Order: sequence, then C-alpha cells, then structure tokens
Amino acid sequence: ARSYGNGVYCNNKKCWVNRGEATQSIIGGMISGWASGLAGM
Repeated sequence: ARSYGNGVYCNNKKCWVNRGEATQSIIGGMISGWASGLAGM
C-alpha cells in the first residue's frame, strides 16, 4: 500500500509503471488509454 501520488501502488486490479515517463513518452501510455477509451466504445 502506498500514496505518494496518483497510483504508486498500482490502480487496483491493473498495475501501471512510470506514469510521467510513459506520459512524456512519445508513445504516450496515458493518452493511448484516453484514445483507447473513447475509441473503446
């Protein structure tokens, strides 16, 4: 269990790694999800 920010100890069932890095990443992890959400019905 943690609470250093918005996650750290994963979301709940999933498990993300390096938010900022991934975010700032060209690939865009977070974004990919946003688009995945909208596109994902």
